[PDB]
Amino acid sequence: MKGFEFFDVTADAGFWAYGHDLEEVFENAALAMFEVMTDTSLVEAAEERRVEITSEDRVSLLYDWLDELLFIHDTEFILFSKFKVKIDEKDDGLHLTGTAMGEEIKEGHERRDEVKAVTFHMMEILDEDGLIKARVILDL
Repeated sequence: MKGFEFFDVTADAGFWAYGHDLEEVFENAALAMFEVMTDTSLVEAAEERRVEITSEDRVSLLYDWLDELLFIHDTEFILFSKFKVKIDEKDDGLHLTGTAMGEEIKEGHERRDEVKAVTFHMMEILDEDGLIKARVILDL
């Protein structure tokens, strides 16, 4: 039911996300960081944002999906964020569309884990029994 599992790394920390339709794993990846970076369990959704991505290797979509979250995070460091993803196979490549809601940072934001950056932590998507799983490790 969780669909997410994290391992204990020294310096970095990577979480495992599960899918359901490919798009499921990608958006689930963002929750891994947020769930530990803060406590969204309190904020509903005051704002909404959409992101677009172009991939051509599936596995890379994850590497570029979360990395995209890294930049926007500071562009709007918010306590809570919903994850929705859209994957469309282009005339040959791949496209990723994700939505985020709940933007409103407070003076005393709830911080849990501390990540200095995301360095090719794993960003690998493994499929088991037809299910997709993603791996994202974060820098100390």
